[PDB]
Amino acid sequence: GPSVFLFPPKPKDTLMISRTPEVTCVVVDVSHEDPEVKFNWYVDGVEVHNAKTKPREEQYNSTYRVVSVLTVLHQDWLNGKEYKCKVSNKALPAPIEKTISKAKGQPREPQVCTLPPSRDELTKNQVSLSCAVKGFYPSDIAVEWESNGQPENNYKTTPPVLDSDGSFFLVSKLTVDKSRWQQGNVFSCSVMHEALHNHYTQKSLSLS
Amino acid sequence: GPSVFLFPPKPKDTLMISRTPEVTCVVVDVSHEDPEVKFNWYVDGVEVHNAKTKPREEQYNSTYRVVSVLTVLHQDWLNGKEYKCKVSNKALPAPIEKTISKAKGQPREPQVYTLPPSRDELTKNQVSLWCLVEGFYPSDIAVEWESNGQPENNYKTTPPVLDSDGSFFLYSKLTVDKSRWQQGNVFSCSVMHEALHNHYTQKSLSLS
Ligand SMILES: *[C@@H]1O[C@H](CO[C@@H]2O[C@@H](C)[C@@H](O)[C@@H](O)[C@@H]2O)[C@@H](O[C@@H]2O[C@H](CO)[C@@H](O[C@@H]3O[C@H](CO[C@H]4O[C@H](CO)[C@@H](O)[C@H](O)[C@@H]4O[C@@H]4O[C@H](CO)[C@@H](O[C@@H]5O[C@H](CO)[C@H](O)[C@H](O)[C@H]5O)[C@H](O)[C@H]4NC(C)=O)[C@@H](O)[C@H](O[C@H]4O[C@H](CO)[C@@H](O)[C@H](O)[C@@H]4O)[C@@H]3O)[C@H](O)[C@H]2NC(C)=O)[C@H](O)[C@H]1NC(C)=O
Ligand SMILES: *[C@@H]1O[C@H](CO[C@@H]2O[C@@H](C)[C@@H](O)[C@@H](O)[C@@H]2O)[C@@H](O[C@@H]2O[C@H](CO)[C@@H](O[C@@H]3O[C@H](CO[C@H]4O[C@H](CO)[C@@H](O)[C@H](O)[C@@H]4O[C@@H]4O[C@H](CO)[C@@H](O[C@@H]5O[C@H](CO)[C@H](O)[C@H](O)[C@H]5O)[C@H](O)[C@H]4NC(C)=O)[C@@H](O)[C@H](O[C@H]4O[C@H](CO)[C@@H](O)[C@H](O)[C@@H]4O)[C@@H]3O)[C@H](O)[C@H]2NC(C)=O)[C@H](O)[C@H]1NC(C)=O
Repeated sequence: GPSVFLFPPKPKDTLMISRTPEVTCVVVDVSHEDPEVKFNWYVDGVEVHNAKTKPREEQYNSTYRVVSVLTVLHQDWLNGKEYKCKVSNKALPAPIEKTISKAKGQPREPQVCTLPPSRDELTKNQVSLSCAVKGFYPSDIAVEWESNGQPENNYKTTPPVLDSDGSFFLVSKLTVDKSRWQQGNVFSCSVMHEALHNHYTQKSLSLS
Repeated sequence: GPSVFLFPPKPKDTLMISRTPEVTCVVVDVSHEDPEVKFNWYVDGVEVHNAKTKPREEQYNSTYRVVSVLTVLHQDWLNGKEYKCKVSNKALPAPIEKTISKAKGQPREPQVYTLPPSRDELTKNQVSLWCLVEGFYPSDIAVEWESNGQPENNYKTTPPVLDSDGSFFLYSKLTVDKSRWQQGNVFSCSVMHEALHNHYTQKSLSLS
């Protein structure tokens, strides 16, 4: 029988009005037999009609894969609406239903703090700048660095970590050339989270 | 039939000579029809005979659980020797063999940096002290906080994060009363890792 995998939007997509959050319903192991696949979509049990389904695509294992994509309204996802994908196929005993929704829990607003390099590390070639984000809930969050109007990619961010008070924290470490910090370039940590005003805050850091 | 799980020593136990590192071989789903389990232990393929096996213990699913514990020599573990557990049971077609050893790879020394709280934060009643540990390999590590020789264990530490040069980093966040910080008490981050001199370093942090 076919199997169904239901995927959520990316957090950043739900937090920025100009992005396009989508829920993706993927069906695999569709037979030659019985290649017809029907999608029904429901939001809080109410059927919706505007999903965009793709033609089936045969895989190297001689089975078909078919994807239906539902664009969601940012505020619907953030308000906890439940998205159900129902998949019908003649080779199935009964239609398969999957339902997905945003992580639950009372939201808590992240506090964001930039931390300059240790004075030990000024003799290293590069320095590490630190963006600590603490006290947030739920754990879905996006953290990004930039400078002079361009993204700075040479960073890594820890997973969210459950703190003692039940909130999450993480740290993002941006590595830059020392000269470039000496220089006095300003670096900025952008944080996107449902519990922030405008779902966005930025903190900047430069040599003092 | 039964399942076997093989667990390494704690990092701290392998790194401090006074402590006692053990490898633990756990057998679950030992049924009453076949309750007798044989453990054969090997170090680099050579059988050793000093493991201690402890009385089988009856779980709430009525099945059993038998545990053998092998004491390891610190330098054997650190030099990459392989520890093999072989579990023999009547119910089992052939004995199950599990092998474990230290995480492989060329060691790299942790760089340890303490970062004071952000000024932003001085308005709460608690402050966050950070201990940034970067550039280390393998990921086995222990990170602890103390003040005046005593454990401060009101802290949380991120998991190791694979960094863009293939080494690891993490942060440990210690939360303390603002008063303790304001009054100048000294706090210390201690790190234990195989690539450190004496497997140990400490870095302290205080207000001017
Ligand atoms: C026949 O072949 C098919 C097709 O496979 C391909 O072709 C074959 C011939 C080989 O060449 C394969 O190597 C090829 O890939 C096989 O189909 C596979 O079946 C698996 C089940 O049997 C299924 O496993 C499940 O995978 C889930 C994760 O899927 C993610 O991540 C993987 C990488 O790990 C990636 O390959 C998948 O495509 C999928 O990727 C995500 O897709 C979603 C939807 O597009 C993305 O979300 C969207 O992203 C956009 C932006 O891009 C936007 O934000 C939207 O808002 C958002 O919705 C998402 O970004 C992608 N992520 C990544 C990282 O890429 C697992 O979660 C799942 O686990 C669950 O179930 C397990 C049991 O099955 C449990 O153990 C577990 O606990 C979980 O509950 C499964 O592991 C494969 O995904 C599926 N492959 C594809 C391509 O569909 C088929 O199996 C095979 N049949 C036979 C008989 O051999
Ligand atoms: C009947 O019941 C038993 C017992 O069930 C428990 O008790 C009952 C009363 C209920 O409460 C249950 O809910 C309880 O679980 C069932 O036994 C279980 O079988 C599972 C297999 O089906 C097995 O899953 C595997 O777990 C591995 C990790 O186990 C860790 O962590 C869990 C907690 O997350 C813990 O339950 C285990 O005890 C074990 O804990 C470690 O123990 C070692 C050994 O002592 C510790 O290491 C030693 O510690 C000492 C100090 O204590 C000292 O430091 C030594 O130096 C050191 O050696 C270690 O500290 C403990 N770690 C932690 C984190 O606690 C997984 O890794 C494994 O995954 C692997 O396989 C997967 C696929 O199978 C893969 O995804 C993956 O990649 C891995 O390869 C499995 O998931 C359960 O552990 C096991 N539970 C116990 C207690 O043994 C039994 O199955 C059930 N029967 C039936 C029919 O259901």
